[PDB]
Amino acid sequence: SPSKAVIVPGNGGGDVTTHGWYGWVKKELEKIPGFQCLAKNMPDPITARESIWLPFMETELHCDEKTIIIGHSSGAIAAMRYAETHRVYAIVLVSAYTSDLGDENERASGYFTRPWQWEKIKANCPYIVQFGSTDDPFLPWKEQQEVADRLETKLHKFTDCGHFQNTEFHELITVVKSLLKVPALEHHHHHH
Repeated sequence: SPSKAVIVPGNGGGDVTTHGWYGWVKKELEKIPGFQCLAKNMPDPITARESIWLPFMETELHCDEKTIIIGHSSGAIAAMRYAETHRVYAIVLVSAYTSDLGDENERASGYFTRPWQWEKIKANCPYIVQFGSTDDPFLPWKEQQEVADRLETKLHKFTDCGHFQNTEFHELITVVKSLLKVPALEHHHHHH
């Protein structure tokens, strides 16, 4: 049973409470009786180092087996790596990808220095939902598709949402509410 949602933003100095759609979503989720939504500015906001973000997610955002982690861009990457070694109720990935995109700041994060442990993630997180747009100026659809295929995510594919940098996100609320009802699990494939 999920007790809270935690928002892990993409990299950048923007204050999480007033940048992008994080704040609006947090307020909408807080309208749900008995629910909570945590969103805090991340340590090392620019480079989003894995060695910094994951420990923060564990002790400061208290990401556990009763948490729905909503990760955006770098935050989606962080949630995926987090799920390789931690059990989580669900992860909602917004604008996920798989490589450093040949970008030095992405490489500096340390998230892409080795292959993705897809099966471990799939085993540690029963519900993986994904939002992605084919017109994302930052990411090649191929990589968003790779995440969808390897994690067998429930994909919400759009064509005009870019990198999801608007201020409201109703569809995300609908997803979180569906997760709170604990939907029936779909037939997936787990391997060694």
